[PDB]
Amino acid sequence: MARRKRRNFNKQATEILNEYFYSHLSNPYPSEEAKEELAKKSGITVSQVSNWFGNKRIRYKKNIGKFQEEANIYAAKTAVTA
DNA sequence: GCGCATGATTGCCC
DNA sequence: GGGCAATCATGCGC
Repeated sequence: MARRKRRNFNKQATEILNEYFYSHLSNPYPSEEAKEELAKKSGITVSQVSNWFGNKRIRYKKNIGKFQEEANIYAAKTAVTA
């Protein structure tokens, strides 16, 4: 296993969490039902979501314009699965 | 054969 | 307290 790096949020959680993340940027933290739906949808646990999300904003500040266009990309696909 | 891609561990933060 | 914030090992691939 080792210390850490990824392993947790699989490719499923990432696609899911980001899409929703780009909706609460100004609030880089899910909600009770959010961490529930997310964690259910993704395959993680509530607390992990708040963990994942927090990191998304950070990485954002690194390549702003990269996340902007993405934000629109993933945004339009928010009506997918629930 | 070492490193390049990605989040997790850790601490700060005004 | 919650959220934000680098820095690194971990993975997987180059």
